Amino acid sequence: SFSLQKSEEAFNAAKNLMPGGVNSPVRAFKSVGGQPVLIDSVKGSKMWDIDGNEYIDYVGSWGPAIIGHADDEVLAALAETMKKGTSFGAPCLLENVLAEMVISAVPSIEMVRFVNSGTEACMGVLRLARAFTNKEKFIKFEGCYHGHANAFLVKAGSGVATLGLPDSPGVPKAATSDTLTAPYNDLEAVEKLFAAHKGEISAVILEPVVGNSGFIPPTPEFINGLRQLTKDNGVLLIFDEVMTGFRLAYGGAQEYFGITPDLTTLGKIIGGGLPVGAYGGRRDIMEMVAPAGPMYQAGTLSGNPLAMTAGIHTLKRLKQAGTYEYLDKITKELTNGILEAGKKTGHPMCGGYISGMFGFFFAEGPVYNFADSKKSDTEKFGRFFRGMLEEGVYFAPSQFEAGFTSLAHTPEDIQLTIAAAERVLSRI
Amino acid sequence: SFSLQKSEEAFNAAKNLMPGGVNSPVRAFKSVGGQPVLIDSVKGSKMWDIDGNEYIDYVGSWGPAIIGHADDEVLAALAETMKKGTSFGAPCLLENVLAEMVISAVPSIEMVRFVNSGTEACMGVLRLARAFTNKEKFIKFEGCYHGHANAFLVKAGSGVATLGLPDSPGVPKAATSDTLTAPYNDLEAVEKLFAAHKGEISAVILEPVVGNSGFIPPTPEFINGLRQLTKDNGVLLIFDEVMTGFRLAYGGAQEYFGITPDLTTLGKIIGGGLPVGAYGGRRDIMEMVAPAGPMYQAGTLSGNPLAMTAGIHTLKRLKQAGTYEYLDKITKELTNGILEAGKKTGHPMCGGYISGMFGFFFAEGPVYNFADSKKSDTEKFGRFFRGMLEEGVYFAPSQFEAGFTSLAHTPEDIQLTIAAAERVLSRI
Ligand SMILES: Cc1ncc(COP(=O)(O)O)c(CN)c1O
Ligand SMILES: Cc1ncc(COP(=O)(O)O)c(CN)c1O
Repeated sequence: SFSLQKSEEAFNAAKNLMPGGVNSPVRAFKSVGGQPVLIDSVKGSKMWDIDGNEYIDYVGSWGPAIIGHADDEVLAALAETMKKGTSFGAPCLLENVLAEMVISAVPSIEMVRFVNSGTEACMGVLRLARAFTNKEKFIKFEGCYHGHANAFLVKAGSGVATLGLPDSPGVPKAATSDTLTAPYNDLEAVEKLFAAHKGEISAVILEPVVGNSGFIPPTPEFINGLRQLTKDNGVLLIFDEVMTGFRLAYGGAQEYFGITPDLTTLGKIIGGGLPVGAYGGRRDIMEMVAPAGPMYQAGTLSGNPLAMTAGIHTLKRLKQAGTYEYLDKITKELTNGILEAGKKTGHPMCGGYISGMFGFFFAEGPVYNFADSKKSDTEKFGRFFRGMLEEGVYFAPSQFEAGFTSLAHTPEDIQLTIAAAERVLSRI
Repeated sequence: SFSLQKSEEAFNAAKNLMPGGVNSPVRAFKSVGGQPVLIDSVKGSKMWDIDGNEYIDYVGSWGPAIIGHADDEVLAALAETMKKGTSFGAPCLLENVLAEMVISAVPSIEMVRFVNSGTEACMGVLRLARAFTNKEKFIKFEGCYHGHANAFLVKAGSGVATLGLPDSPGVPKAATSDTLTAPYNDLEAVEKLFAAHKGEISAVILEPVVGNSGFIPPTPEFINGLRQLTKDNGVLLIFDEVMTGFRLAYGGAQEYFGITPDLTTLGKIIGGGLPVGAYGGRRDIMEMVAPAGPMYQAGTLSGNPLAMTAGIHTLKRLKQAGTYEYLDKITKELTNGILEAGKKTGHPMCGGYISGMFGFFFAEGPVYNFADSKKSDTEKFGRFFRGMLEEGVYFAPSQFEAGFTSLAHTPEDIQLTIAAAERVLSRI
């Protein structure tokens, strides 16, 4: 009897109010049939839509909800804090507290600047790297996402890796002209870029595990190679940990892999469900940021007390013993259970997980890069995704997004999910 | 005795955690003596610091607090909404509600996209204008502020006889090369740019009343001229109403002046004290925004239900009869009271106001542009600012920021503020 009738009505109205009916493109479900699920509420590992359907959720609002949606302690903290005002536009003690917690948690971060989104964090960190090195070019990887600042919106493909051409209309060629690209997991391509642009490269930036082209982890050779190559040449290494931060380990991907970058961006989890980003790193670099130094970046709502409170209480929960070990346990079971279901029902699949982050592809694999991920059978993914909705499971509405587990997911949530997957896979 | 003991200790600690001890440059008080006031709470028109000092606040968290800080109805709405979760990462009904309200309120907006800051809104609107027109250049005015995207960080004087130059390290030369500039209130300079760059200009963007170089209103000739000139040449007119929106009138400066732009950015008031921005305008233009069209912009926390709720209830209050008439009454009295106090005490001053936005300069004036504003006696401003703190009044900690009133400011507040101003002015 599964119905999305109320979502259908409200989304039809939305399309005449907002472009494509949404405030972010993935939300429009275009690759999975075009009927988004409008959300009424979330709690723990569950989401309820406006039709009243319940789902075991593996999106976690794209990463923030690692301790569970609408956590009671976080809500109580927000309720108390808001009595004193939600925005100050001036320093407050909560900013000191969250800053101290982040510096303690994340290996590379000795000093930190809070902003309102991952997009802002990545803008700031790029400007900072360019300012510190007095160099304009940088390297990013095809398939990585660093928000929508113009410099990141660069076209990749045959014959254009060194050209910095725009990947979207409205982005002038000049804006992307200092952006170089290489394939993820291709150290040799990066070596070639270094050789052809001696003295011009400020930084290499990467998602230390790709989550925005599906789940794609780095090979040890690649990620160590980047650390060595950058260090040997006085180039900065930047980890975009907006998604991996506080999710792969308390100290993020840099702790998980034991590789320490020069600068790090954060977001999502550090806002505890409110809009917050950050960039931080080596103190000598961070001292270039205004008003300590000449590099300009500013925000009105940055460091607001609600966001700080939510972040503080989220990190306090995560810092407790056994957190990441629990995520590993349930996510290993989930990932291997889904892949085994695919094997049993005759569908080529591959995938993997680290702590609370996972993904699977309808492809033989292995998947090492963006190009590999494009081998995925997206028609089949769509059938799987829609079938799972009907069975009460909500995965990311795209083959090209990672999935997320939370501390509120139980072993039973996982078992019910695997069972549903087996049923759906047996039918598609 | 006026004591900032606890603020001094906490700010010293902050300087070892965040660059310059702050999350936005103006907060460090560098132009007014360097000892920021750390905030404990805000309510109505008042702020209390961590040392227990009370102030009548004319900053309003830089614009969001137009109905008063910590409004009971807004807080009650947040308390109810948060029970259902603070972030969904997917569409919800509250997004439809705020979108409808914004479309109704703002003349130019037929379709709207929500984002997490004014910086993001201005990035998006510029990319959109460039995409729609298929042209790369745009015009910005000296003294206007549109957030910190690279294209806007252009050095004073550049972008006229030489390509736009970086105003900050870390901004590549190429990034500002498509930015043209002119003095505010200089229509002739804009006409010259149009004639010199035929087929190359996407848009003119401006604060329709400047608030980021002090308070500087447009002359009728300038703003009327811009609307006709853009129309005549197929160039988009963009109003950055992040600060003026919902403050000069329910429909912002465009309503107040009766001049309808093609695109508008919003922020601040629209989030009711939470991080929210938006860009919107003519439907045919907005249909280019992904996923309706090819122009890329995205955001994880965009349209989150907490921020939507806060905006909805803030706008609901503003829509009540008498709002802007009240703001006009108290702000006229405030502004003229301060200017009269300056005259009586022998200090050259000039200033002005519209509705809930005002400013004064320690300069003879009149001030028509950025260059004029820079004739201000900033040493005297600092003395005035610090003296007023001790009298229990908190103005913006800069000569180059506008001031803000709210529905919670009362004739009592205004009377007390003017009396304090005369006491301080008679002594500095
Ligand atoms: C790795 C990465 N970087 C940056 C961003 C941008 O963050 P936001 O959406 O908050 O702007 C995201 C969110 N998609 C992300 O996952
Ligand atoms: C006119 C204008 N435009 C854009 C911005 C940038 O907004 P945010 O600080 O939210 O990024 C500001 C700061 N209030 C502003 O005043």
